[PDB]
Amino acid sequence: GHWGAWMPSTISAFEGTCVSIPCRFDFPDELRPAVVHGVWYFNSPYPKNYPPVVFKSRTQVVHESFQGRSRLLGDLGLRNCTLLLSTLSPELGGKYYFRGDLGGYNQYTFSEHSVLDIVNTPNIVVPPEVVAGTEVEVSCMVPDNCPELRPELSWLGHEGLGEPTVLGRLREDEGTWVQVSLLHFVPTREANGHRLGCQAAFPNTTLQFEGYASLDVKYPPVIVEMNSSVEAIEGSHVSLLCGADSNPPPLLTWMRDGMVLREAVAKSLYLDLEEVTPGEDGVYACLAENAYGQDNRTVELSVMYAPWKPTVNGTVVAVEGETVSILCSTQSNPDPILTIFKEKQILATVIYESQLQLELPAVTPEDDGEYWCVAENQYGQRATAFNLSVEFAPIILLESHCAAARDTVQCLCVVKSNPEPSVAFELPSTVNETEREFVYSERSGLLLTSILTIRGQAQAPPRVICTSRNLYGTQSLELPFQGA
Amino acid sequence: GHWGAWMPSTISAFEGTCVSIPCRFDFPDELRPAVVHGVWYFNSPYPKNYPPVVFKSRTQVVHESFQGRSRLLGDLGLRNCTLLLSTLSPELGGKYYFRGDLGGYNQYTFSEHSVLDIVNTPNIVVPPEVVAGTEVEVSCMVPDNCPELRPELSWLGHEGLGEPTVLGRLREDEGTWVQVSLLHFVPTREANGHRLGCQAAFPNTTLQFEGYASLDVKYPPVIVEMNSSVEAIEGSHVSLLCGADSNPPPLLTWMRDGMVLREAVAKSLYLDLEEVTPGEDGVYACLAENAYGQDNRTVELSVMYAPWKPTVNGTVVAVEGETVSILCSTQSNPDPILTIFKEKQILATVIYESQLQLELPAVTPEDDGEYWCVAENQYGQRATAFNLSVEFAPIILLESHCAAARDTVQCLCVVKSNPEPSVAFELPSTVNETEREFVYSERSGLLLTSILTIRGQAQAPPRVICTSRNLYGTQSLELPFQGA
Ligand SMILES: CC(=O)N[C@@H]1[C@@H](O[C@@H]2O[C@H](CO)[C@H](O)[C@H](O[C@]3(C(=O)O)C[C@H](O)[C@@H](NC(C)=O)[C@H]([C@H](O)[C@H](O)CO)O3)[C@H]2O)[C@@H](O)[C@@H](CO)O[C@H]1O
Ligand SMILES: CC(=O)N[C@@H]1[C@@H](O[C@@H]2O[C@H](CO)[C@H](O)[C@H](O[C@]3(C(=O)O)C[C@H](O)[C@@H](NC(C)=O)[C@H]([C@H](O)[C@H](O)CO)O3)[C@H]2O)[C@@H](O)[C@@H](CO)O[C@H]1O
Ligand SMILES: *[C@@H]1O[C@H](CO[C@@H]2O[C@@H](C)[C@@H](O)[C@@H](O)[C@@H]2O)[C@@H](O)[C@H](O)[C@H]1NC(C)=O
Ligand SMILES: *[C@@H]1O[C@H](CO[C@@H]2O[C@@H](C)[C@@H](O)[C@@H](O)[C@@H]2O)[C@@H](O)[C@H](O)[C@H]1NC(C)=O
Ligand SMILES: *[C@@H]1O[C@H](CO)[C@@H](O)[C@H](O)[C@H]1NC(C)=O
Ligand SMILES: *[C@@H]1O[C@H](CO)[C@@H](O)[C@H](O)[C@H]1NC(C)=O
Ligand SMILES: *[C@@H]1O[C@H](CO)[C@@H](O)[C@H](O)[C@H]1NC(C)=O
Ligand SMILES: *[C@@H]1O[C@H](CO)[C@@H](O)[C@H](O)[C@H]1NC(C)=O
Ligand SMILES: *[C@@H]1O[C@H](CO)[C@@H](O)[C@H](O)[C@H]1NC(C)=O
Ligand SMILES: *[C@@H]1O[C@H](CO)[C@@H](O)[C@H](O)[C@H]1NC(C)=O
Ligand SMILES: *[C@@H]1O[C@H](CO)[C@@H](O)[C@H](O)[C@H]1NC(C)=O
Ligand SMILES: *[C@@H]1O[C@H](CO)[C@@H](O)[C@H](O)[C@H]1NC(C)=O
Ligand SMILES: *[C@H]1O[C@H](CO)[C@@H](O)[C@H](O)[C@@H]1O
Ligand SMILES: *[C@H]1O[C@H](CO)[C@@H](O)[C@H](O)[C@@H]1O
Repeated sequence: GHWGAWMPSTISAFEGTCVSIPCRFDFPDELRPAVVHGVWYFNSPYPKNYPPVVFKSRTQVVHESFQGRSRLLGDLGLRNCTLLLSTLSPELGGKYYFRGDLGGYNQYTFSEHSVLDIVNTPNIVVPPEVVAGTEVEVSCMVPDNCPELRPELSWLGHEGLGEPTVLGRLREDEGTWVQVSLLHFVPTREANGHRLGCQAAFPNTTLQFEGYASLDVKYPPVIVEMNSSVEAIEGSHVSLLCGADSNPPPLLTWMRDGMVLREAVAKSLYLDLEEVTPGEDGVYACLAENAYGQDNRTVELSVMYAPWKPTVNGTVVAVEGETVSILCSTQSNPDPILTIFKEKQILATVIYESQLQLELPAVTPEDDGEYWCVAENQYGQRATAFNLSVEFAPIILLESHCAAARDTVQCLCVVKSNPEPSVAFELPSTVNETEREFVYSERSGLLLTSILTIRGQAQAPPRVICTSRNLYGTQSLELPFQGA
Repeated sequence: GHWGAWMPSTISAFEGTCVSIPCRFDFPDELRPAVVHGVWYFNSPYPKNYPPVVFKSRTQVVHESFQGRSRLLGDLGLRNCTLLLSTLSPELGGKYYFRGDLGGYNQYTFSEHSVLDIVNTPNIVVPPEVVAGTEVEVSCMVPDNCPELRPELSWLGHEGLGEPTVLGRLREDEGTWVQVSLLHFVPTREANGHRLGCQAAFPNTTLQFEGYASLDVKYPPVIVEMNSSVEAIEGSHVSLLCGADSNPPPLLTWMRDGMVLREAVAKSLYLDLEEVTPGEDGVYACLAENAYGQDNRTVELSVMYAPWKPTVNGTVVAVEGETVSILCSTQSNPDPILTIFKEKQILATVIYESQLQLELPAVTPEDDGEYWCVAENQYGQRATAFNLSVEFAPIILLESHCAAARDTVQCLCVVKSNPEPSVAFELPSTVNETEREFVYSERSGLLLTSILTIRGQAQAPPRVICTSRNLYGTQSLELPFQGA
C-alpha cells in the first residue's frame, strides 16, 4: 500500500503501571529492504529538532527519561511496532510519534500520534437524573491497558446498596481496553450527598488508586418545619414559617381560603403579618410542590383581642309591673365573662359566653336608674351604660306636712312618679283679694317637691289638701300640722 | 270881645231824663242891637243845609223831634243860652250847634259844639290790679246833668263787702257834673268772678238803670288736686297730676331730688312715666309759684316688682362635722317671704325680710345634694340653686359580698365617700400566670361600686379583702360568701 500507520489517538494508565500502545505501519511494497528499523520519538516528531529517544533499533542508548523504562514488542518485519512503557511517571505524559528507517532517505515519521494520559484516579459514571423512586445503575471504568498488571475493582462506601456485578475488559474507542464494574441499587431520599467510592488495586503491588463521587438523587419535598397552633394579638407581628426539604429546588406557596398570598422558590418561606385583624384569623396552609412530588401542612391562626364595647338593645321604658327583657351582646375573640349591675347591687353574671340576658318580671319603682354592662376579659375590658325608667301612679310621701308660722302658713307635699305629676293645692274656703297663694315646685329624681305659702291665714289652721295626677293614677293627702 | 262861645265838648244823661247844656257866647261889643235872638240847630250847623230846629227865638214851631221836648233858660241878653231837653230818647243823640241872630247879616253859628251822649247804664270803675291781700276801693259814677231829676246810687250785690260811702256831685271836665258813690272793701281769693252792681234811680219816677262789673282779683295759687301715695308696677304707665288754682296764670313745676324734670304755665300739669324703674321710686314734689305767692305738695311714689333672682354666697364644700354657713340675699321692692329647701324637706323659712341665713352645725353625709332658694312674693317668684358637697372617710357598706360561681369567683364591695376612693382587692396567696384578676368600678352619687373577678379559683373560697382610701381615712372589710 502507501506509507502510514494505525495507532490509538488517546490512551491512558496509572502511575507505576505499564502501557501497551498497540500499532501497525506500512510502506510501499515496491521496495524490499530487509532489516526494517524504526524509532520512537517522545514529544517531537522530526530529528532536526532533537526529541527524546523512547526506542531506536539496535541502540541501548535512549533518553535518560526512558532508560530501562521502554521496550518494543513484535518483529518490525511483520510491521508490528507496539511499545511498552513500565514504571510510568507524570513526566511521561505526552505525545508519542513513530518513525521508520529502512534504507537511506527512505525515512518516514508517521503523522498519526498517540497521546499518553496518566491518571491517578478511577472513573465513576452517574446518570444526570437520579430519581429516588427509580432503580439507577452506576459504573466504574478503569483503563486496563497494561499487559503486566491486572486491576481489580472494589466498590467502597457502597455499604447497604446492592452488591456489585463484575464485568471484564471492554472495547474502548479503537484499540484500548477498560475494566468496568457495575452497581445496581435504589436510592432513599436521604441518599443525596452520599459519597460513593471505587478502588482499583493490583495483587502483588502496593498500588491503590481511590476515586470518589457524591450522588445527586432527586427527591420530592417533605415539609419538616411547621408551627403548631399560633394564637396571636391584634396589631402584633406574626411570622409564619414553612420549611421544606427537597433536592431539586422546591416551590413554596402560602395559601389561605383558595387565594395566592405569597409564593417563592426557596428552602424556607416567611409570611409576615403586621396589624393583625380578626379577619386574618383562620387556617393557613403551606403547599410545597415539586416536579417529583408534593407535601402540605396547615396551621390554625387565632387572633385574640379584648371584646368590643357591649351593645345593649331591648326595652328602655316600661310601666310598673311590666316585664323588662334586656340582652347585652358582645363579640369577642377570646371568650369572655361579663356582668351587668346597678349601684350597690349586681343583677346577673354569665361566664365564657357571647351574650347575657336580664329579665325583670315585675318592675318596682326602685328599678329606675342607670345600669352598667361590663364585658370583662383577659386582654382588656370595656363597658357600656343603659338607663331603665319606670313609670307609675304618683305616691304622696308621708314626709309631707303643713307648718304654720306666726303670720302665715306654708305647706309642703312630696310625691314620687316618673312622669312628673301636676301638683295642686285645695282648701274649703270664697275668692279673696290677692294676696295670692303661690307655689314653687322643683324636681329631683322621681321626687316632685313643692311648697305652698298661704298668707295672712287666721290662727285657726286651714285644711290644706295636696293632689297630684299623672296618666296612670291620682292621689290626694289631707295634710297634717306640726305645732310648736 | 270877639265872636265865640263856651260849651262842654261831651255831655251825657239817661233815657227819660233831661239834660242841661250850659253855655255862654259873645259878639263884638261894637254893635249894640237890642233883642238878641238865637237858634239851636241839631246835627247840622248852617241854614243852607236844613237842620232840625231845637229852638228858635219867638217861634213855637220847632222840629217834631223836639216839639215840647226843648226849652231855653236865661235871657240871651246876658249872653246865657243854656238849653234843657226833657224826655230824652236814643234819637236825640247827636251834635248840637248854637247860632245867634242879632240884626241882619250879623248871624253867626259858633264853631264849638256839644255832643249829647245818652246812656242807659251807670259807670263802674275798678283799678287794674286787685290783689286779694290788699284793701281796694271801687267807684260808681253817674252823669248828674239834669236839673229836674236827682239820681240816687245803690250798690247791689255788694252783700258782705263794706258799706258804701256816699259822695256828692263832682266837677267833670269843664262844666259837667257826676254823682259818685265809693265802696271800700277787702277781697277773698274767691272774690274773682263775682258780679258787682250799681243802680241809679229817681224818687218819683219808675226809671231804674242797673250796671254790672265782674271783678278780677289776683290771688296766689293753692294746689287743690294732688294724688295720695301712689304705688306702681315697673313698666306700667304712671300719670302724676298737679292741679293749681290761681287767677293769674300759675307757673307749675315738677321736681324731684333738686332737679328740673317738667315745667309749664297751666292750671294742671301731667307727669307721664313709662317703663318705671326702682330708681323712679321716691318722693315727687309739685311746686306752684306765682308773683303773688306759692304752694307745694309731695307724693310718695312706690315702684313694686317681683324680687330679683336670689344670690347665694358662702361655703360650697365642707368636710364632715364642720359648720356650714349659707346666706341667701335678695333685694325686693315689695317685702317678700322666702325659703330654702332640699328634696323631701324644708330647712328654713323667713317672712317679709331681705335675706335668710342657714347654718348647719355638724354636717352629716346626707347633707350633700342640691338645694333651692326661692324668693317668693306677690308680684312674682324667682329661685336660684346651690350645691353643698360634704367630704368624709369612705364607709364600706355591708351590702358587699363574695358570690362564687362554679368555675370562678367574683366579689363586689361598695363604699360611699365624696372624694372618690381608691378601691383595692387583697388576698393571702404567690404570683400566678395571668389569668389576671380584673376589676371594674363605676361611680354614682357618693357610691363607688366595684366588681372583681378572680378566675379558676379552687372550690375552697379564697379570703377576699376590700380596701378603699381617701384623704380623710381608710377602711377594709374582709368580705363574706353567699353559698347556694
Ligand atoms: C515535509 C514536511 O511537512 N516537513 C516539515 C519539516 O521539515 C522536515 O525536516 C526534517 C529534518 O530532518 C526532514 O528533512 C523532513 O523530511 C524527511 C525526514 O527526514 O523526516 C525526509 C524523508 O526522506 C522524507 N520521506 C521520504 C519518503 O523520503 C520524510 C517524510 O516525508 C516526512 O518525515 C513525513 O512527515 O521527511 C522535513 O519534512 C519542518 O519544516 C516542520 C516545521 O517547519 O514542518 C514540516 O511540515
Ligand atoms: C265861611 C265858612 O267857613 N262857611 C262854609 C259854608 O258856607 C256857609 O253857607 C251859609 C249858608 O247860609 C252862609 O252863607 C255862611 O256864611 C254866614 C251864615 O249865614 O252863617 C253869613 C254870616 O253873615 C257870617 N258871619 C258874619 C259875622 O257876617 C256867618 C259866619 O261867618 C259863619 O256862619 C261862621 O261859621 O256865615 C257860609 O259860611 C259851607 O260852604 C260849608 C260846606 O261847604 O263850609 C263852610 O266852611
Ligand atoms: C339587637 O342587637 C343584637 C346584637 O347586636 C349585634 O351584635 C352586636 C355584638 C353588635 O355587633 C351590634 O352592632 C350588632 O347589631 C342582636 O343579636 C339582636 O338580635 C338584636 N335584636 C333586637 C333589636 O333586639
Ligand atoms: C355675699 O354677697 C351678699 C349679697 O350680694 C349682694 O346683694 C345681692 C342682693 C345681689 O345684689 C348681689 O349682686 C350683691 O353682690 C353680701 O350682702 C354679703 O356681704 C357678701 N359677703 C360674702 C361674700 O359672703
Ligand atoms: C503485535 O504484537 C503484540 C504483542 O506481541 C500483539 O499483542 C499484537 O496482536 C501484535 N499485532 C499484530 C501481530 O498485528
Ligand atoms: C414558628 O416557628 C419558627 C421556627 O421554625 C419561629 O421562629 C416562629 O417564631 C414561630 N411562629 C410563631 C408565631 O411563634
Ligand atoms: C395537600 O396535598 C394533597 C395531595 O398530597 C391534596 O389532595 C390536597 O388538596 C392538598 N391540600 C391543600 C390545602 O393544598
Ligand atoms: C341616666 O340617667 C342619669 C340620671 O340618674 C343621667 O345622669 C344619665 O346621663 C342617664 N344616662 C343615659 C344613657 O340616659
Ligand atoms: C245861665 O242860666 C242857667 C239857668 O238859669 C244858670 O244855671 C247859669 O248859671 C247861667 N249862667 C250865667 C248867668 O252865666
Ligand atoms: C292721680 O289723680 C288723678 C285725678 O286727679 C287721676 O286721674 C290719676 O290716675 C291719679 N294717679 C294715679 C297714679 O292713680
Ligand atoms: C315749699 O314751700 C315752702 C314755702 O311755702 C318752702 O319753704 C319749701 O322749701 C318748699 N318746698 C319745696 C319742696 O319746694
Ligand atoms: C348639683 O349636683 C347635681 C348632682 O346631684 C347636678 O345634677 C347639678 O347640676 C349640680 N348643680 C350645681 C349648681 O352644681
Ligand atoms: C509514501 O510516501 C508518500 C506518502 O503519501 C506517497 O508517495 C506514497 O503514499 C508512499 O507510499
Ligand atoms: C267876629 O267875627 C270874626 C270872627 O273871628 C272876627 O271878625 C271878629 O272876631 C268878630 O268879633
